[PDB]
Amino acid sequence: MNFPNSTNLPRNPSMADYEARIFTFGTWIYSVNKEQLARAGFYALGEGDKVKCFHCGGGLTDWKPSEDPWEQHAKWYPGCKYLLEQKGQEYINNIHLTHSLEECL
Ligand SMILES: C[C@@H]1CN(CC(=O)N2CC(C)(C)c3ncc(Cc4ccc(F)cc4)cc32)[C@@H](CN2CCOC[C@H]2C)C[NH2+]1
Ligand code: NA
Ligand SMILES: [Zn+2]
Repeated sequence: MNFPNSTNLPRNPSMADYEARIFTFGTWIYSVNKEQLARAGFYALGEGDKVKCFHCGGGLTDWKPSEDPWEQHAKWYPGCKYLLEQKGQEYINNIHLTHSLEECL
């Protein structure tokens, strides 16, 4: 187990570009859209639907069609500086509140 990168510097600069990320997927059979994933800073590992964020290093799996890449990114890797850059702290807050509230019900 590795800690999430919370610095302003990407953990995997090889995957810093959208096109670089998109190449990793190949033919992608999974319920969640590869371009959507690549935009949320994810690249494929080639092991089921395992993705890793290029910046935080944060890893996700088992994508249900209801699950959103940016939402999941914020859920599991709230300290990601890439996430904060693209989405903003107001978005991130909303998502946390929504998830933390989802539990109540
Ligand atoms: C998209 C969504 C993700 N979600 C959480 C998830 O995928 N997380 C949460 C956690 C941070 C605990 C975690 N740690 C390891 C892996 C594995 C991994 C993947 C990529 C990789 F590069 C290296 C390792 C995944 C993972 C799914 C539900 N998860 C499925 C897994 O078991 C925990 C459960 C709650 C539902 N779908
Ligand atoms: Na592939
Ligand atoms: Zn990240």
